[PDB]
Amino acid sequence: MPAPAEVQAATLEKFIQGWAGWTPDGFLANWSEDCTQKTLPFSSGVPLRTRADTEKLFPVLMSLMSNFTLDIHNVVHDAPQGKAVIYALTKADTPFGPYRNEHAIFLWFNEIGDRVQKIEEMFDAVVIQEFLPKLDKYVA
Amino acid sequence: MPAPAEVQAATLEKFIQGWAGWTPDGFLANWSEDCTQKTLPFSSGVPLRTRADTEKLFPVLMSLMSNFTLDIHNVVHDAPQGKAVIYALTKADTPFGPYRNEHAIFLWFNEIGDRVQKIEEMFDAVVIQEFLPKLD
Ligand SMILES: COC(=O)c1c(O)c(C)cc(O)c1C(=O)c1c(O)cccc1O
Repeated sequence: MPAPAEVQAATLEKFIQGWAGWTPDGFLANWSEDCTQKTLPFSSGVPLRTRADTEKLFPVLMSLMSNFTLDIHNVVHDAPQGKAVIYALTKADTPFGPYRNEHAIFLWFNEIGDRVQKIEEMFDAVVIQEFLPKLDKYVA
Repeated sequence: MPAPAEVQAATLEKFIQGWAGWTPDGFLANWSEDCTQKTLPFSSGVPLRTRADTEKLFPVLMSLMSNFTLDIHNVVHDAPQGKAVIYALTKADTPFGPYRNEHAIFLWFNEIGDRVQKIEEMFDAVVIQEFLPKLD
């Protein structure tokens, strides 16, 4: 069975606050140790990211985006299924100009309800898929 | 104050059936009179579609895509808020070959709970954003 609705809702709130706080350890504190992220659409074939993969990504990214803002546009919470969706808009400044993105992010809670266990995320993945490998993989 | 969960759930199911049926009348049966569709992300600036816009548009669009199949990957229903999200994968055939799309569809039910009153949809919008304008 899913966790109590009230706990799931609190975890959804904390997940958003950890995202808004724009620190690696603050945001990932709300991910379970086994949590995965999957970029949507499936047709893009972007490989699943483990928690470890996201731990390598988020430091250099979050550093590159200054004045990060997170605006929550829609939250849909299905407590009987232990699932939720957020629609969010993000903005930041970068050395190359302003950054904007929007995210339809599907969440599943763990059984206790105090972590997110699975993430599927429809968003513009160009920075992750195209930019980071250049300034990260090849340079190092 | 939203309708009972089972009333909303019946409308959600009807909405999905009307989509899967791939007919304009069947799909629009579950729209409220004032229901609008809005393409996401907002940054794309794709204009809202009214119910009337959709009545005009969907006959030609569904005629272009044959053998339409709808795969429901995820449904998230928030009965206390009268909201739901569907993630769906669509497949069809066209003369230019096979067709695929994927949709994160956000739904709001009307207060009575028997219709969808608002839709915001993140999907690959190239047909409505590139094709139709060029066509006109
Ligand atoms: C005729 O299309 C619909 O019935 C339709 C639809 O029912 C839903 C629920 C979402 C859509 O985005 C569309 C659509 O407009 C569409 C499509 O499904 C495929 C390609 C281009 C499109 O514009």
